[PDB]
Amino acid sequence: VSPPPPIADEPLTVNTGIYLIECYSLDDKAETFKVNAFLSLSWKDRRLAFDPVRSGVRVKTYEPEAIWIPEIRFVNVENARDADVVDISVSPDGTVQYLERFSARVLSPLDFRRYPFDSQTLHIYLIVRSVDTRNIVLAVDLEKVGKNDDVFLTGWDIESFTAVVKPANFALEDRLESKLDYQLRISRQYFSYIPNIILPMLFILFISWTAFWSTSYEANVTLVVSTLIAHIAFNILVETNLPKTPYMTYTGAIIFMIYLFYFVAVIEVTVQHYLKVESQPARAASITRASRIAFPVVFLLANIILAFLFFG
Amino acid sequence: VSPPPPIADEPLTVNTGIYLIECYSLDDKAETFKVNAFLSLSWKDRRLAFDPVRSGVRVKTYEPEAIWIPEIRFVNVENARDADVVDISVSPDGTVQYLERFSARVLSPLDFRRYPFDSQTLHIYLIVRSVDTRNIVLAVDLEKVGKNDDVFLTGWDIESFTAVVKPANFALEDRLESKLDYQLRISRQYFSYIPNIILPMLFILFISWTAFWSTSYEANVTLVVSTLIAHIAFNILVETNLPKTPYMTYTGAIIFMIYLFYFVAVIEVTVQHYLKVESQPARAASITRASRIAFPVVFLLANIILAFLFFG
Amino acid sequence: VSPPPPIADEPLTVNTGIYLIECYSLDDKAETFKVNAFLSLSWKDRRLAFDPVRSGVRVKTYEPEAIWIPEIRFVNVENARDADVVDISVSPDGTVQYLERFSARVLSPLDFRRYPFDSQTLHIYLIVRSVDTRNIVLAVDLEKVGKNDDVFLTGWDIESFTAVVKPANFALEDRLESKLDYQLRISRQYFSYIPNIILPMLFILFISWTAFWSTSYEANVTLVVSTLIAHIAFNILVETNLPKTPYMTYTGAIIFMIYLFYFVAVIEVTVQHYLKVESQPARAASITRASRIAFPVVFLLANIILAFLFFG
Amino acid sequence: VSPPPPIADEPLTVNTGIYLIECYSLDDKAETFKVNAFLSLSWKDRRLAFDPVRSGVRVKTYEPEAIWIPEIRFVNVENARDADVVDISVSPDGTVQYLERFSARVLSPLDFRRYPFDSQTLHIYLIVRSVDTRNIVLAVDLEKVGKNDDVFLTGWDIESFTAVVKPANFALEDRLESKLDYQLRISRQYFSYIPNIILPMLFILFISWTAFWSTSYEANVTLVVSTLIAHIAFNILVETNLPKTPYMTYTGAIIFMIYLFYFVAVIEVTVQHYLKVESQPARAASITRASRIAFPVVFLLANIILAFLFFG
Amino acid sequence: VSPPPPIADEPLTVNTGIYLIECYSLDDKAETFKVNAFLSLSWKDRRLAFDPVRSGVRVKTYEPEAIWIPEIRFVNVENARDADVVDISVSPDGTVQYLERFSARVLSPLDFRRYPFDSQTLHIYLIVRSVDTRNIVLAVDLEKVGKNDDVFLTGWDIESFTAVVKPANFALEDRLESKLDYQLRISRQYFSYIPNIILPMLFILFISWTAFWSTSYEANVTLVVSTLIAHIAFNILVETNLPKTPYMTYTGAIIFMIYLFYFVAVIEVTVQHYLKVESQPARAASITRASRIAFPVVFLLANIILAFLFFG
Repeated sequence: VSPPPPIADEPLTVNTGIYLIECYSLDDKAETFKVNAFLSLSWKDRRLAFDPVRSGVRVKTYEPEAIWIPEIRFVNVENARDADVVDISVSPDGTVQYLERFSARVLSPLDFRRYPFDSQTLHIYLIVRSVDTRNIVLAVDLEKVGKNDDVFLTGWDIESFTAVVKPANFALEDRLESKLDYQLRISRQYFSYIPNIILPMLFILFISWTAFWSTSYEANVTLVVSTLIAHIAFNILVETNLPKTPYMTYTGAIIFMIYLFYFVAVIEVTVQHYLKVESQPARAASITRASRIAFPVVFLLANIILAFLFFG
Repeated sequence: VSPPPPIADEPLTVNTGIYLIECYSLDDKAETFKVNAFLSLSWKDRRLAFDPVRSGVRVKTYEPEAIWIPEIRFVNVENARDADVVDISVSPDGTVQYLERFSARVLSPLDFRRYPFDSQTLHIYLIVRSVDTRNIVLAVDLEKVGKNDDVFLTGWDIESFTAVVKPANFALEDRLESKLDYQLRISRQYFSYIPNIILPMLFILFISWTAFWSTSYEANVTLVVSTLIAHIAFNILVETNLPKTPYMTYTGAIIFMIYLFYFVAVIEVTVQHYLKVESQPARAASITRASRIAFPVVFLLANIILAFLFFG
Repeated sequence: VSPPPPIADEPLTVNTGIYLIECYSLDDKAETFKVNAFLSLSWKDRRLAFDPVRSGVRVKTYEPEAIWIPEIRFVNVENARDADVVDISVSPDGTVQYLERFSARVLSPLDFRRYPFDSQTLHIYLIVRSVDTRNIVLAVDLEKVGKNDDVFLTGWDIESFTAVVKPANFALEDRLESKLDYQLRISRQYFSYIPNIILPMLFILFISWTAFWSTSYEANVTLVVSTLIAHIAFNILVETNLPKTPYMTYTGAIIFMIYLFYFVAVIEVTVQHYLKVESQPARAASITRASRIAFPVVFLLANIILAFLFFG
Repeated sequence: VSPPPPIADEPLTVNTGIYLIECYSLDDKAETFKVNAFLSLSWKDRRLAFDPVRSGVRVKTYEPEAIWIPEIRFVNVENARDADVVDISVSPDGTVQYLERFSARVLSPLDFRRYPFDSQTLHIYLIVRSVDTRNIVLAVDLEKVGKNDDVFLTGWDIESFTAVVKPANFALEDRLESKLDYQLRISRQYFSYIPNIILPMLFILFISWTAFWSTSYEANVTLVVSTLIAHIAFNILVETNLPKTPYMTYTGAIIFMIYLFYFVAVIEVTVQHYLKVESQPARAASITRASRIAFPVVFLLANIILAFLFFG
Repeated sequence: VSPPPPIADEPLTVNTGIYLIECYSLDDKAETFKVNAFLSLSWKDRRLAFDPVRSGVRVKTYEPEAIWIPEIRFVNVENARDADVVDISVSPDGTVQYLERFSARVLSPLDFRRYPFDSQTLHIYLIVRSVDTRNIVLAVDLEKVGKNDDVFLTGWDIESFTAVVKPANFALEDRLESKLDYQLRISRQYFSYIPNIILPMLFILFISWTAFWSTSYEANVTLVVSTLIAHIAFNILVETNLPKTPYMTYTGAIIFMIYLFYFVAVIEVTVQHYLKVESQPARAASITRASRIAFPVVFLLANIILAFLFFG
């Protein structure tokens, strides 16, 4: 088949719409995610009507090798999509309707700062090949684009799914400047993360801090060092689900602060024991009474400062 | 070949039946599972008989490129199934029998709350393409649908395998409203999970609780903190088989409760030691006698409350 | 080409033989294993001789698209095998010889109870398609079936490789009842498992038991709890190679027994310390003298009972 | 189609240009990396003009099966690239422009010494097949080669992207000596590595060193050995992201030095305790006062020597 | 096309040569390795010259579908190789030159005893299909076979790359007895393994042995048991890179010996404490003085015996 011939130099407008079905496999190390969805195409096909007789008002059904199907390519994909044509129904007026299912892998960038309370935005880009009959300009219709409201992407909630028109902005472009940008906004559910991670760390830190009400040097050493070992083990456990991040993060800053606090506690215990051995009990008592109030207040202030710095 | 022509506007009814062979690879992180099974198709083929002579009562054998094979697509799959035609035998009356083997990947949602005692339900959806001769409506026959009763899906037991008819409920539909829903019910075998997980945790918790019959502060500290380290290590071991779950779970609630109990035990030991140092032995003795009864009763009540909350 | 026409209603007998080459990748979580082997086919081809002249006694060489190659399908495979025809030589008498190499994935069930001393049996099923000329019945010849005696499946030893005839036993069958069952028996080499796993656990348990010859409560607590931590760490190390098993196992029973023994030892130490504090040294001495003989004998008896229960 | 015939024995010069789009999946164990990019081809096509009429100054659009597309193969790839032709536009003058998108896997060597502060250089090699019309020599144009400046390769920064001409230097070559070498320079961002790895190790080492201000043998033993256990656990945590390296590395040297320092500290503590037991307190006091200054200075000098050795 | 006809019953000799390019992905669990290399073919093609005119001394260039390309199959591969023809140049004399690039997966057996100082030998087998014109016998030429001397297989060094002729030795053979065996010898670089594994284990063992110069039972117990825990953790760390080996190994024997030494040290400490409690200090002093010399000498002798046993 051949593309429709021009009529009055009117640009060929193709209305594109993506209907989401399933979103899954949000890989973080590879920064990829697999998507399975539909695709709706509807282009003007005047001067090439298919039996427009009023007595033949029945919807015309055709095959892929019957008329010119426009060629649309995805930019940020690893390979060509698996096209699965479902139905091709065209009204006798001339408007063609096309539906298919595809499952491709999309390359989109992900930022994991503000990890426990982050929001992501996925992008899908579409490019239509040029033709020798008349330039084709992509248009977005708000009726076909949408989602089934049953996306099984666990751990995230979908806020919106829109599409706009943007220039190609490619150094190798010649005439194509009508790419499409589909934006999907998701938000992470952070309810379980608090009891899963934050509270046990605070409990271990408080258990370590309980050494300021004691005097036995051996008991204090055992408490502090064993709590440090427990903290290291819990960090090893936490690192299993956390993705590899080659930049600073809120959780990493918190962990570093906890390490610093453990070091300061060790120093304080050593100083207290040294003073007690050197037989200056008044200074040791004053230091150990001051630390009980000094540590929690400084910890809270540092946490507030870090939260303000990382969340505006 | 071409689809059979209409006769008296009677809708073409296709009887579909899936015969399970092997179910395996129940991936939880991807929320997928691979299935290998048969597929039986039988559609009315009147006015296109194949030598209906009584002397030719022998069963007719044909090839895939001999007659019109109906096109059936799966909705919740990553890609097209691997069709492997086994036999195509049609009686001289006109009824056609079709059998094939396929191995596709199915996308079905899985809930892991009530994890150790959960029950899952897998869904498979079928859609038949429309044709220009007469609308095709899917029908389910109870004879062909079934299982070999030798499914090697370890860790689960199959209760039933039924199929019903449901509307398409798609925003892009035009006339298709005859999707099929195959429901597979499975139940997890929880016998080994008790000795594998629950009992060692209780043993470690009781070992930690054995510190209420002692008076040595160093011994109590060693017991409690080392049992905390052992609990963390056992949690790390348990997390290997548990799937990633971005929501609350019964096991997670139990683990959080155990952490809270460890923290409370540390606080109680510290208070007892502080009282003994401050030379008020009566209060310390009363507290340490009360705790022996207080801890197990509160633990049992909390476990009962959690079980009632998570299991209706 | 076309299948040979019938002569005197004699069923077409096809002699099948599988020659193993390489067996590898015995996946346990997926319960699969990849096999690379040969395949020998020899069927009667009378009335379709290929130059049976005595002066042309030279062996005839043909291509896959020269004569009718029988179609054989594997039942317990994920997808169609990769057929690689090596040679097709047919004698002038009429007997055809066919050889090819394939590498498919086989789905076979594996039982891991009696794990360290278990024996497995792999099954491969073959089905021949029916034809419209004369029913084909599969036959097994003992000359072509065999192995190269150089199977590189490490950790296992091959005992036998036989094949028998069994009914199809399928609910969807029509006339096919001549499936083939190839049985491969393997045995696990358990020599290294003893020094790799069993002996260190016994050493740690004995180190824990060395606390019955001491009196220091702090030393006994340290010994027992630190040995418990070491046991947990060693269990974590062991779990790396052990496959996921959703049912009871000999090793799991042994580990549970070890946990129970640790708990009993903790209870005994606590009771001894409580008696010593309450100033009844005779009873404590009697208990600590009795335990030294009680623990090893009970451990040995329990191990004997478990071995008898799990090994008939 | 056929390649253009020669005119005046002038070698056919093909201008090649690669436009990067996405670089990702820098696998270290396999020493591979996947690249998705464009490819620009422009070759002289005189004597085969495509309607050079001035009134037909419109850009000519063709298909892959319209003219001779030069064949270019990649040397260091696992398999053939996935060619995805985007547009083929040729001016009426005779110059042809070709654009396509490919996603292949490149085999390039990676050196991980100087790991935290290393710089890598990736290579891509191109070879053009010989033809029977006239020898083809590859040329590099500086306009088409480039990058989109939006490479999402996290953890690295791109410095330059150039290309040069080099001899084939193959033992099997006959006449081809015009391979192309595309060099991509990247640098690792080392900011987060310092707080993620280096500082906690120093904190643990200092905590271990705090035992020189004490006299309790049990407390010193507990401190040193528990810090050794914590160091081993932290090394286990660090090894998760570090790639497998079968040669010496800066981090490995640092870890070995830390182990040696722990051993020396254990020896010093044992010697001090032995002297105190043997009742020579002056020597023990002198040794424990000297060690406080000896250890940090030696550690700093050793670190400086290692840094100078590994960084010129 | 058709194979060349026979001339004087002279066997067709094909000179084969493999030129290595990249060797990588030496998987140990699967016992496989991927290889990317060239392949040179040169067979006698007399009586089918391609314009042998002296004025046409120019090298003839052809396509794969121009002449008979001999069929060569690999025996120990999972699937057919990815053939990528580079150039087909034939001199007017009659000798044909063929070059291509392939990337297949090879199944070769690997022995990991003597692991840290082992040497491997990889094998590649080639089989040529028989033809009905004249028997083909494979020959090896020493000029085309070779390597680029730039193999990026890290951790190994290539010593030689030769090829010989061997009989097929297959039970299903008919006339083919001319298989080719390509042997690749590699040696592991063991420099980094010593500081990465061996020395920390010796340091931990010596730290454990430092308990023979002390008398505090609690300190000795803490030292020995905590060093045992550290040894278990280090073994867990080591097991990450070590491949799964279902047979005895030098490293496994060393680890078992270390466990036995830890057990003996625990027994000695317990005996010394029991004697001191029973008030026989002379015997305890004699035992603890003897052990200091007994342990290192026995350890060295056992290591020497193990090395002699495992290395001839």
